Amino acid sequence: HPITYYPVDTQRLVRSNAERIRHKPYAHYFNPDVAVPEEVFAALKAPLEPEQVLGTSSTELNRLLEPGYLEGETGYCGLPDGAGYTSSLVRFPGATPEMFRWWFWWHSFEPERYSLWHPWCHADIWRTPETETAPNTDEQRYVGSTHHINEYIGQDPLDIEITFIDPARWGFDADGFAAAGIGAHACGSVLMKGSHMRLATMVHLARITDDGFELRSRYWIGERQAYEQLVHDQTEFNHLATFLPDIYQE
Amino acid sequence: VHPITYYPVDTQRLVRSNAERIRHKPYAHYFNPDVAVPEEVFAALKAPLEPEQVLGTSSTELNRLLEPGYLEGETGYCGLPDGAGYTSSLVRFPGATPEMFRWWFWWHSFEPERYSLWHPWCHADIWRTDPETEDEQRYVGSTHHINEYIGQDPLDIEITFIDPARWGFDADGFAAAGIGAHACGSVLMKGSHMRLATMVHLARITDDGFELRSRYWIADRAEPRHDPVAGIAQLTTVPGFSGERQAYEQLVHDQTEFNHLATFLPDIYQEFG
Amino acid sequence: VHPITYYPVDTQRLVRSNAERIRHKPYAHYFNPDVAVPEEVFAALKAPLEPEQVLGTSSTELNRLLEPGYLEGETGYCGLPDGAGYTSSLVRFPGATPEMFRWWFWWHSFEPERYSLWHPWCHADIWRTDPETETAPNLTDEQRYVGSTHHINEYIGQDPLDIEITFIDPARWGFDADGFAAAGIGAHACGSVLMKGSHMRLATMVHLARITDDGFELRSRYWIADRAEPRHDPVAGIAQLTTVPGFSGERQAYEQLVHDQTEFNHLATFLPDIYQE
Amino acid sequence: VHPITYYPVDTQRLVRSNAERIRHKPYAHYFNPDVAVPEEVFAALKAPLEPEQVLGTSSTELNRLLEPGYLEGETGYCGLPDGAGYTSSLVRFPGATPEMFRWWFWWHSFEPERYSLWHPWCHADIWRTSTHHINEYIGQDPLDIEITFIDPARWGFDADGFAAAGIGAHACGSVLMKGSHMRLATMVHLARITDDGFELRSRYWIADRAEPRHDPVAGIAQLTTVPGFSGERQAYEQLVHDQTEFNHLATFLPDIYQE
Ligand SMILES: CC(=O)c1c(O)cc(O)cc1O
Repeated sequence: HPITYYPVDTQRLVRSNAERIRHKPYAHYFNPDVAVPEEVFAALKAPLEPEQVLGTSSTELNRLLEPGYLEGETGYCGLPDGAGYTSSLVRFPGATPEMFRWWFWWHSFEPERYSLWHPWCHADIWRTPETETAPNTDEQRYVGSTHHINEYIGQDPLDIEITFIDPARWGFDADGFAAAGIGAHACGSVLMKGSHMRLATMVHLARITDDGFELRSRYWIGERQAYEQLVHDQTEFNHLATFLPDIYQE
Repeated sequence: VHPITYYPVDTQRLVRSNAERIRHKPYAHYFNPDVAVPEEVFAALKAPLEPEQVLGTSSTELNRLLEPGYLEGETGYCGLPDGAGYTSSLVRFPGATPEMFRWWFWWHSFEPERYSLWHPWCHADIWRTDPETEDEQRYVGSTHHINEYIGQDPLDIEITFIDPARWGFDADGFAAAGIGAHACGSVLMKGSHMRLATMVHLARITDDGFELRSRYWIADRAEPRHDPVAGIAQLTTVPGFSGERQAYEQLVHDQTEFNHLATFLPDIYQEFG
Repeated sequence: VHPITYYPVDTQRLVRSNAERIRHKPYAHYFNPDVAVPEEVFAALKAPLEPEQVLGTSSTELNRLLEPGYLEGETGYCGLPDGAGYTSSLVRFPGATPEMFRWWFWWHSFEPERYSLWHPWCHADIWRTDPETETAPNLTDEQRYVGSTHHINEYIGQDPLDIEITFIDPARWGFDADGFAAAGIGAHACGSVLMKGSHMRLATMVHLARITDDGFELRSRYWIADRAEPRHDPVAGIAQLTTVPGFSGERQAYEQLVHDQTEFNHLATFLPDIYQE
Repeated sequence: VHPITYYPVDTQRLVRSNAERIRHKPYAHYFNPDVAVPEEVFAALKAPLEPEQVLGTSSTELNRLLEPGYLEGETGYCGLPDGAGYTSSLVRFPGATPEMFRWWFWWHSFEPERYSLWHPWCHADIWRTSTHHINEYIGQDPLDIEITFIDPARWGFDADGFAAAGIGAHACGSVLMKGSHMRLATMVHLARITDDGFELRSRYWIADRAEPRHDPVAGIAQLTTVPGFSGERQAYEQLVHDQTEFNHLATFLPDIYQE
């Protein structure tokens, strides 16, 4: 189902994104059409129950390594204090997790590449560039790096910084990833520019499936922010799934 | 289910050693110390079986396990007249298949850490003389050399699995009876070779998955369809040994670890089978 | 709460003989074999206390129990350096008053069947040689057990034990007994637990009932197989229990923890009713 | 956090007598001799502030304490030109509120045992007939002092700006010696609201010439005239004293305020 709500400022951004990407060789992947799968619609209408929230203890994070699904794979809710939580499953048919690793460095070296991923919300990305072409591993081209991002989440533009970390630092059983079909990850702290206020802890796990892979994402963020993040994640990662294999191939 | 409320002091140390050494194993996240037993077996924890409810070891008696439905005393324990003991234990495995049980019974035996997943508190060690052997052929005929707690103290035991036909089971009739897996064998004390148990595990297909029906004849006089082993004493001759108490320990032990296994067997089979 | 999942085989017989014996007693309807322990003590059943969490038996250490709030390791067990053991156990008695506890500690002691109410699985027998004390006029609740010796047969583990408990004035051990009321301590049951015959020390035992808004809380301490009664010399001629072949202070302390949590939580379920009746 | 490594010998005796005195008081539970200092002030313990880091006592200077954020030298000590001393001290009170601090500054004053909780080692006596007549150690020797608290505006603080500046409590006073009336300190305690509770920003002008917005008192010499007296040393003693007793109060103020 096509998205029915486009914040006014993103309506401007999609047009300026379209214009500046015109003559890039990956321009033909730029497509504003965004939609969310019928399977997630209920999650758009009702918050998760506190018995569907995953904790951040070593034990709870490693439950994601279990085959099959946990409760509340896709949804959002407010938490104790004004904190927030977001969960989101997105399927990537015809893709492999290696493509997800490659994507998470490749997009980060040009704002126009970043804009492919969410034409409406992605305004700017920068990194402080030798890493793109340094001789010799996909993970080594973004893990341990900081992505400076300017994007819309909801109506609000944000200026944030994401540093990607070895999942082991959070107590993930990294040695168990391969057996569990987890071929990619992207985990990090989301911090505000300047203030360095923590905004979210974020996990993205790419797990091999029969059809390709599936992306399982968790955000520990207020209640509003978690809802915007749910919409954001479903929108941009479903969008990425429509061209990731083709753009990886090319 | 109700959490276990009693953890012998030595096992409290073992569960921590086990947690430590299993770090960085690919199956580490299946290590979970939380153990419990289902409400439906609580009566069996509180009173022994009656003599009438004890299954014998003749071919006729063993083959009653192939009958549809259930027998008297599917779960319980009691002492037997010669100081021996008896344990029966039914454990449900929703979402699993007998194939998974067959797999588990060889796979776990090649690393102590795998063995520890099954009973985090009580399983200390396992080895076999044929590590080359890495479903039935992969554990039947094999001996598992085990160190584990079944009560307060660590035991060194040797479990050799056999073809159930050797004991008079209608092995041909297993398929028709819904028995898709079996693990039957003798449990001997390391060193003395004294018989700790004749042991039967039968996995019967159910609508939800399968159910494990287990029988143990503790400190018995002889392997089924055999003479007692000449020159080796019955375990009941050991001063201070109680077959009744040991049967109770085995009941608690079986219910604890096989219910534990039921909570992750389908998943770990998917990952590693 | 969570139901007990382990019943030693001899106690499975005992609960049945206890049920039979108590029939036609006036208090028979208080007999209930169902036993359970609170979620909050489960961590204590799974790992020992650290040595820093262990209270000593010096007067200064004992009187720490009068401090408001809690100490480290209110519930737990551990082994001690030279074969001895230690048990602490906190049990809540919602809806009860310390007076009921003083009453209970004499009232149960004059009939084995009353004693069986308390731990249906483990309590086999009790006797005292001053039966007159039960009905003597004008005695306080405390006067009816402090100074008395209870001869007890019970399970604290797999096997029956014959023990003798003599209840003392806590002042004898250096407790600021005159300061109990100010500290909200409304009842006590303290004494030495000795083995029948040998008179070896099985435990130095402290039970303090401290007033709460909900009722009271029972704070218990056991120093298992220790060498002397507090403020007293070791008794000449009698070996420490740790000298017995096969005795484990550590294991005994674990049994005492399970035993205390089981029976005092059980007592909490009916103490206010039986006191009322 | 690091335990104090230095206990003057008289205070070793005093923490004991305090321990005995308080035994059967309702609040005896809050008596704890353990005292420590946060890692962050350790630099302040090893070198004096520079002159540029000293706050003055004019209305504009005092009101700089209302400015958001921090000033130069939030924690430290130094000697001043006329032989006087200066102490600044920031102490965090996580879990607490300014109202608790207000409550404390009158509550403690009516029983010597209550005052004892605050600094177990140095606090010996207090009474009233506000003016607090105190016996305590701020150094090696027992001092008989008289602390009288005033309305901040009398020193020229922007009282109407306190709320907007997060200042939920204050305790400003003159500290005088018993008998001689010599001036030991001009003292300011400001409790500023923070995310985790509040922070106490203290300023002392030690052995100073005059109360703010006052002349010196006629016929009474400045304490800097006493033969063996050093404003510099006293300011260091006051820094240690302030960091010790206020970090200590922080460990039990919310609890004791509840009770
Ligand atoms: C009896 C028991 O504890 C047991 C068992 O029934 C099967 C097995 O493969 C290993 C074991 O240690």
